[PDB]
Amino acid sequence: SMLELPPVASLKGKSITSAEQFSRADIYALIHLASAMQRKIDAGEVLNLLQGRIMTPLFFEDSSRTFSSFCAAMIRLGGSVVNFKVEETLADTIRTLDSYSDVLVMRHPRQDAIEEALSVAQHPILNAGNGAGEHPTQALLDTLTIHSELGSVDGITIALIGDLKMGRTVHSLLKLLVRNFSIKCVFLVAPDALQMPQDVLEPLQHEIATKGVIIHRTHALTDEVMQKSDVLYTTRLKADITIDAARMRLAKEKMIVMHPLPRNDELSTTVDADPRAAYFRQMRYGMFMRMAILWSVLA
Amino acid sequence: LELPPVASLKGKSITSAEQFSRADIYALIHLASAMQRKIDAGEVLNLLQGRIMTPLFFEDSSRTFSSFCAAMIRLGGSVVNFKVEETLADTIRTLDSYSDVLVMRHPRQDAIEEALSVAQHPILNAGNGAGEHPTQALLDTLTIHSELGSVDGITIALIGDLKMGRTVHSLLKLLVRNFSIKCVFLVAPDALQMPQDVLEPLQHEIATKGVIIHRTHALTDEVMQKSDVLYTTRLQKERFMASTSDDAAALQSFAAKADITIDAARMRLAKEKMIVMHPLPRNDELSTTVDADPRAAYFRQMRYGMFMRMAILWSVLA
Amino acid sequence: SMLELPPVASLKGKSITSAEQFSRADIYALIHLASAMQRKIDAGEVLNLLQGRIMTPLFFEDSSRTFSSFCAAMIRLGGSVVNFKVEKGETLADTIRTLDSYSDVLVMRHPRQDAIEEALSVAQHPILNAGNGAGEHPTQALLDTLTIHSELGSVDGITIALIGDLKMGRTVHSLLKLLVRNFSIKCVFLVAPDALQMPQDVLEPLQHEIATKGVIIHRTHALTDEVMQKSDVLYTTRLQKKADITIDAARMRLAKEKMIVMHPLPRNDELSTTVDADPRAAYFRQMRYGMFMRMAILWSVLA
Ligand SMILES: N[C@@H](CC(=O)O)C(=O)O
Repeated sequence: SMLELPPVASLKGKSITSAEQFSRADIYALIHLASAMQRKIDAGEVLNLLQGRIMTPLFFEDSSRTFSSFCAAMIRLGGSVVNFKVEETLADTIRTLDSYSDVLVMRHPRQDAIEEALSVAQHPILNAGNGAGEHPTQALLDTLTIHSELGSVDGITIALIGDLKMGRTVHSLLKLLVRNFSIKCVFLVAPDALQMPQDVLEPLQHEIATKGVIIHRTHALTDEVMQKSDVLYTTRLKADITIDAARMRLAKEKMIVMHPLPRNDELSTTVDADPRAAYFRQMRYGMFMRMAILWSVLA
Repeated sequence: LELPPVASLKGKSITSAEQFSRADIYALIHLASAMQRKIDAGEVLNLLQGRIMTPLFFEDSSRTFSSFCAAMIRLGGSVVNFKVEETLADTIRTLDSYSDVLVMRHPRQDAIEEALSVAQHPILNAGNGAGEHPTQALLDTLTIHSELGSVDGITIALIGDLKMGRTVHSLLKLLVRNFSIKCVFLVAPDALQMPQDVLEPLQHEIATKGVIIHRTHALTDEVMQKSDVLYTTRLQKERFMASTSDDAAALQSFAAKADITIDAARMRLAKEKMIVMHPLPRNDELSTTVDADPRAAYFRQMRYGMFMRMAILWSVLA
Repeated sequence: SMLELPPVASLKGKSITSAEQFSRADIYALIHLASAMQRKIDAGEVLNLLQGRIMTPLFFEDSSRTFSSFCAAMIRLGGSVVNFKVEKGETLADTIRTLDSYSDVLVMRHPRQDAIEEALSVAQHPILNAGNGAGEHPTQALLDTLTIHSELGSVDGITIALIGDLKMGRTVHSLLKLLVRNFSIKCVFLVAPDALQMPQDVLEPLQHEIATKGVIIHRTHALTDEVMQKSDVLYTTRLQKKADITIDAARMRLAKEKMIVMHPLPRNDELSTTVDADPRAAYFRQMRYGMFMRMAILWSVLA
């Protein structure tokens, strides 16, 4: 194609650990790069941008969808993957990975493992999940999905639904959206015990007030949440937060249902055939955003 | 090119020996052989650069997935691993988001049809319970062709656990439907005999082509003297609930109710021009004493397997 | 290119099972090839030397470090890896024949010492021994020697301590053989209790080399001041899996200014993290030298 693939220069050589490290301009640059990669790959073009570069996982907890998304992205850039399964100190493991790798993709059940990893690593680390902390590449792919499906991120009303306390995806997404866009409204839908934590909401208070972002907490998918949301973004944790075909009769015509996956019965299979079910297409947007990120980091 | 893809396989899932015609089988054979000549001469092929194969192995066999991996790599393709360690449909959709071809192995026989109804890219059935193993039948037939020269006219013994042997299920279908086989010996204890749901759909073609079918429970002198191909198999213990008395009887019958071991002594009765085959892996049914015999084709079979898998992958994805 | 990256011709098509199979010339040829590989990879050059060739690991015991090192090395030569995992009653020989039907090279690690010889009797393609019980680890010995050469500038004339479980340690078995057979080693310290000492079946065959080059060998139970003061290389290993063998910042005050501490890894408390910031701590650099030595080996085997 006549499209080019300029890497996002601000990401060069950088570790990706938080949604906080991206500007609005970084995000759009990554969206447009991901979209151009999508067009080339879908036309059958073979990219050889990262020939001879190695990605290695550091997955102290398992996620085949995550791991495989990253490997596929690296491979479609012409890069290669070396496996390193854990089942020795984290520091020694990291130094070992650094001896042969160009980029590390780390997932860890401890939230602070990223900081320790960063202090010894010589190559960029991409955070693929640090306990209940963040999942910054998921936030970026989630935002690509919103943009590609609805045409706009500014002005949206989004429901964040499920285990908001322990959901690292909703943490990164709220941060990324509120910091960089003019979000109209965020419904935070969860049982009181699993509400969105204060250590996510407080740093955002200034931006929320300045931009006039409306935050409403509920413990249920009310008819209001269903009638006003452009995006229903749901996660694993009962009948009052479930999205099924019956509940979808209240939804706008123009909206999407998203879910980072895996799901349980908070997202019924009765929704899967609805055009508005975006949660499978989300994963494909995932591959392309990850391609954009990797190329930008390693260019 | 030297390597024209088999046009009828373009974009299609490979699930049963029944989907292939005689012409398809010969086109794949000649493509596999052409690939073998190029690979053995040291040529690098770049036909599937940028394409991804991924597993969907719900019973595992790093053994079988690795043979498909090697084929993909020798076509210039790439591999992404997926560990099943969530619904079957959601898993498929996940692999579909990033892959070009899925290679699926599953303990349930009906999981393939479920997969097919949600999958967007081709699925290669690498084994569905005691159902089928279609690519094994293709590579087996390539082996017969390359080693003996002709498939029509052969006398073939299918030996061992024919009840649970997905290999012999696929192979019997592929041979009877597409070739004129002289005689099939079904050599097994009664408890592990070839199932009715394989034999009955083939009854019309068996009759119409005048294929001789004989059941035995032993490698008798007649079987040893007449067979061009002795195709033997492992007892599928994984398919048997050891604790139940039915399954313990089926288990025991392999040694207790049949005389079916191939060793060097038994091979003194074989023809000069024949081959011994086994899909592998094996246990004691096929003695290591046979391995030195020039008629022992079961290692060469795996090499033919690589090239047949390359022929199939290139044809599916071209 | 035969100018920049000439393969070591002696290794063409050959399985690598023991440190004993290499000459001094082979080792320097591998060292110079490994350094040239390093220069190109570090400058960002992409190698296409082994495009279309397949390395298959066959690891009957785990080692993410040894496994990933070989995989990285194959990939950086442009080669490919088939990710076979061990874990129906299939034998070792049949597993080997299976991998052999589609591979160009096998990399085998196994808890039984004799498994390598059984594999070699059936394999048609070269097998690289990545560790055979308490026998040998020949590619570790090679990368260890590259590490010494590169860090200190010379292998001839060094004083080296081999520390830890010398009885069961496959890395120290291969290293001692490779060094004494092919270099004029000044002095070897074998630092271990008698129960875990260097085996007699490693020392006895080196008798001729020890006499002919006048190599000094002393046993100690502990890491004495003398060992610390005279050693150019301190090569340590896990004592189990730790009485008076620990290297820490305090012990290092006794070391020469110019020397290196090495460890094939993983480590327990025999090598304190307090040493990690020292310029003499070469045990992380050692792993990177490993990749490049494995590149020189793979290229030489398969060219
Ligand atoms: N490997 C073949 C035969 C066997 O396992 O015995 C199969 O997967 O069906």
